[PDB]
Amino acid sequence: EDPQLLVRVRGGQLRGIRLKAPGGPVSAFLGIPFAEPPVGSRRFMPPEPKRPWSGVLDATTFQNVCYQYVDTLYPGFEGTEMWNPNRELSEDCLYLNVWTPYPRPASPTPVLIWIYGGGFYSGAASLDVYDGRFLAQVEGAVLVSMNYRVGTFGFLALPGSREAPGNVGLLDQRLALQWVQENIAAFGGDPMSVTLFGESAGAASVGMHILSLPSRSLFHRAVLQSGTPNGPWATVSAGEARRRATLLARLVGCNDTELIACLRTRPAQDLVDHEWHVLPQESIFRFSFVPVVDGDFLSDTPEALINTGDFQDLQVLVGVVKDEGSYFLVYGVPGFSKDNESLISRAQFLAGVRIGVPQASDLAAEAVVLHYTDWLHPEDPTHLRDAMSAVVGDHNVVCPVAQLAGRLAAQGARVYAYIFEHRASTLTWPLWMGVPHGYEIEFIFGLPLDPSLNYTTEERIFAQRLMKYWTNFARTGDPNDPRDSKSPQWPPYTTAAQQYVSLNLKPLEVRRGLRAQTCAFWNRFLPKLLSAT
Amino acid sequence: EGREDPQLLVRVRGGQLRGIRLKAPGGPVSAFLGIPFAEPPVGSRRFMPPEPKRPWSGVLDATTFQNVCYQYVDTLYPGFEGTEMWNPNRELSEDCLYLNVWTPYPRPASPTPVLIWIYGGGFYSGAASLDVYDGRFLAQVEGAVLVSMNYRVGTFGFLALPGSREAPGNVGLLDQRLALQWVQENIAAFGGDPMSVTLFGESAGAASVGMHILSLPSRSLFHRAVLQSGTPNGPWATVSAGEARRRATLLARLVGCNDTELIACLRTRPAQDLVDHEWHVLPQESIFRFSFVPVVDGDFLSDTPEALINTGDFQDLQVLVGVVKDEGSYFLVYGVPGFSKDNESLISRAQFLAGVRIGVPQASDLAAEAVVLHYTDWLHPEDPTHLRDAMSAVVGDHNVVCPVAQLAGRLAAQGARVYAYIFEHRASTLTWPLWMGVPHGYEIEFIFGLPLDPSLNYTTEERIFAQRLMKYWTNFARTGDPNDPRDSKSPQWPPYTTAAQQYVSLNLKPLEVRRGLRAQTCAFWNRFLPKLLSA
Ligand SMILES: *[C@@H]1O[C@H](CO)[C@@H](O)[C@H](O)[C@H]1NC(C)=O
Ligand SMILES: *[C@@H]1O[C@H](CO)[C@@H](O)[C@H](O)[C@H]1NC(C)=O
Ligand SMILES: *[C@@H]1O[C@H](CO)[C@@H](O)[C@H](O)[C@H]1NC(C)=O
Repeated sequence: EDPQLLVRVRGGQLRGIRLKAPGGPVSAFLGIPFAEPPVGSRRFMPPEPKRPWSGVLDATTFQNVCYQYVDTLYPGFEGTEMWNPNRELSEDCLYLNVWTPYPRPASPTPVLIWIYGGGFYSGAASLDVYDGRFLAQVEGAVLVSMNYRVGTFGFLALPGSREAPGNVGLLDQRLALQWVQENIAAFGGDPMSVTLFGESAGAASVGMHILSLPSRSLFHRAVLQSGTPNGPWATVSAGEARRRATLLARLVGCNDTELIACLRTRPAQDLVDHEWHVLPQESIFRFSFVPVVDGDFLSDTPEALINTGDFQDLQVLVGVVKDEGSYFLVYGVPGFSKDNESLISRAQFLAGVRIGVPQASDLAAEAVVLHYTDWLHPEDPTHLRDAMSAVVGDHNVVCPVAQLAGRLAAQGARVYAYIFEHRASTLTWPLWMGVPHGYEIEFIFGLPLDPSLNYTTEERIFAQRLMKYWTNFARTGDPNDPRDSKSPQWPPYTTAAQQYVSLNLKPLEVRRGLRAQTCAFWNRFLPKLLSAT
Repeated sequence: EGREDPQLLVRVRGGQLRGIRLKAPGGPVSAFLGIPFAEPPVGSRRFMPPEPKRPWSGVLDATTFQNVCYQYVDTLYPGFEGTEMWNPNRELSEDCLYLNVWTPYPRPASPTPVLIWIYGGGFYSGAASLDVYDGRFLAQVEGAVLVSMNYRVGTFGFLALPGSREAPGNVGLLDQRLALQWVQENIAAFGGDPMSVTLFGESAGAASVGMHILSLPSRSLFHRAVLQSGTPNGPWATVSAGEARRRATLLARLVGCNDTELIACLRTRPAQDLVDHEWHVLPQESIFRFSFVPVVDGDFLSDTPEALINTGDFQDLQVLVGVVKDEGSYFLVYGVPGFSKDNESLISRAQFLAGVRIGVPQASDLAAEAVVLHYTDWLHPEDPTHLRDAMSAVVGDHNVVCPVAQLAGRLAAQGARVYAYIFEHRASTLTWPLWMGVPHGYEIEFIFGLPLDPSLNYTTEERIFAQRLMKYWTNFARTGDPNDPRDSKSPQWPPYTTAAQQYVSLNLKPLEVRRGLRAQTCAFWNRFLPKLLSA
């Protein structure tokens, strides 16, 4: 028995496994339960703390993936499959993972907590691109990731009800955060230095923890990659949630109590079968069961909360990739496919816009088309295709991020912002998709450091830079290297100068204004136009 | 006659004329100035269509400019050349329907292409006798025959009670039309070719040229057209019948006045009383808006200019159109607070929003917001230099650049041959401040060739530049193409098309071809704004 691999937590004893990273061993404790399985009558309910166990719990392997829809658009294609569950599906899924240096840190070490994305309907902490061994080995970090309930299981809500209050998937995350506070010291983690980071719906989750008081004592700094709590997809009102839940119940053949009781009799796959059928419009970048503005977890809309919050003791790193919108086009916009160059017509552009901005009035959709049309080349299919991608990325990610960065900075937060512009040499999606949503993650987690993965040498060097910025940020709230002169420094994002940096193979370059003109259209004009209808 | 110069005696349909020999830098020219082309539109003829001048006896002296049509006189900056050069330079009178002819001396032996100038001035001012419209240089250097006419402006030319017999509207345009008919009948007496007539005008004169293109009875009176910084479409050049009726009747009230009775009472009023109140009838505080302009009467204009350029067939037409680099700037000192010729006019964000309401006076609150959001620099939203230049651009784009873009595109799509330009050289002799850039109206002195006059103090390069522009304009008049055939070396001026949207820059450097005339911004003005203000 390796003493490094044996740990006592409040619930009892755990046995981890020694893993191999390129530069040395790491200790991994995988599949640690942090909650009572949310099964049977506990479906849709807030999580409860895991009961203590006897003997030594085996934590040498990843646990089950929370029950979820599985992407089958391109069967066996690497680009889709790498996001799909890589362990058995189960509602019994509330487990977390810890990687630490081997031997375990002599002094309390900064902790990073990862929260996966996947539209709040999918994802798992066990995916290869979330492998924490590189950050632990190279940077001596303690890295944590948890599973949380997705889809109906995590976010179906009859607001006001006792038994389906909503946001229970965010409560799972929070319970894992509490677990880190109470237990991470046993692994050598420093509970007084905890940084949340996440991507897409994971980033929106992080933002929701920033905006919800009981979460605030559980972390100190946050990183939001390609996602925000504000914006068009990350939340629904109480009314729309109630509507969606009642429709789903109707669809599976199901007095909130009676309705929820009947939903609890249904096999998991029956719920998943109908989950996509409750969206009000044909759309992309829209998800059926997401966090709900409940007046509890979220005391108000994220927009209202970022406008009035006090964020003076907060540091945040936020950013986007160069082509946020591109991969969403192939899941519902006619004319777009991964298997050709997706050269679309003007008609397909206008139709694409109604799907990418499903909430738009005729006039709003016209404003969008006119803004994104290149009037020198109004019919050029290459411009129209790239414009369609920009519409989706700007509306769903870039402009919401620019808005959040500006509000946080105006309200006293220390903010750093980036645009990630390197396309992985190993990417299997076609060239026209550019640097797609999600494809910065492998570099931040340090996967290029594994020779067997076939990244280039420049990519290994680049990944090492990114691991440094992220862990520097975790340690200090500043991604700049504490020692090491030779610039250029990454300056804070401010409302005055709006500075951000490009992350690519070349040295940091500083830019000003994150799509400032176009985001002014989305953030300032669109709302008025929509209200005026 | 007996000892008079034999080259200066000419007969026209109405009688004999005696002209005068003028000195141009390169040699003499013939001028016949103050030729009546209509009965004086005075007394009971005020507000009425012009009647053709009745023959006179003896030799009419045509050696000096005639009266300027009664009009408001600009007094914002007293004694300042920048405003004075546009002011009347002959006596104001309702008896003002006269035209002017310059020709080579001695007169051309074979029929020469004719250029006809129609001045601007917002349809409320202007005169064919201003120094900047002097035809002697074009006549002398290019051998052109040049005509310019006075037409009624303000209430006298444009006050309308649509449907009445006594004040049908558009009579200033009918004054112009009558001058064009006069050219058809008489210009051959001067060596001019009635089968080659090119209209050109600036601002309201350009809008006028546009209206002759759109009005069938004018179409037989000219062959080609040049529109400088103005268009018949757009927000200022026409009013609906309803709005014209409303303005005429408010004006009648203001001066103490059944259409027949109202109009008869207006006819008893002193010309100057009409002028003193004309500005009081605009529906909002504004700039680049004028009280009495062409009206959509269903007669001269059978429909709005926008509809007529949308559905017209313009296959037999060649058109040259363009704009100066800073159309909007000088309009800002006549009514946007924060703006002045005498300082840098750095304004605040608040003054920008207020200026937008004045510059787009028809805008709803949301439309105004769209304009502000579009023109704001979101990296420097409060920067006074950017706000100042953005205010200028709002005014220039809304009133001139985008209406021109819309016109060029429609004309081309519908068969016309179109050439487009942007004029970018600021006269070295300009008295307006630098921040105004290359302001509205300041290409004119170059087209007419004033820099050839040594006493005007233009630079040598400006002299050469002026000669190039005279050439482009006269080549265009002669053949419908600004390019010189006997010179394939010089860069070519390609036609404007919907596909490529080419236009050229006019400056001291050789022609440079550019693409898209403020294409993104003009899509906002021409496609989106209309939909936004309906909603
Ligand atoms: C690319 O593939 C899609 C899906 O089959 C097809 O509809 C489209 O026509 C192809 N390319 C284009 C944009 O024509
Ligand atoms: C320029 O002059 C005008 C009128 O005198 C004035 O309103 C404006 O404030 C001045 N601008 C500045 C900044 O001096
Ligand atoms: C031209 O230059 C001369 C020499 O200084 C000057 O006396 C004259 O006033 C100038 N003319 C004009 C129109 O400015």
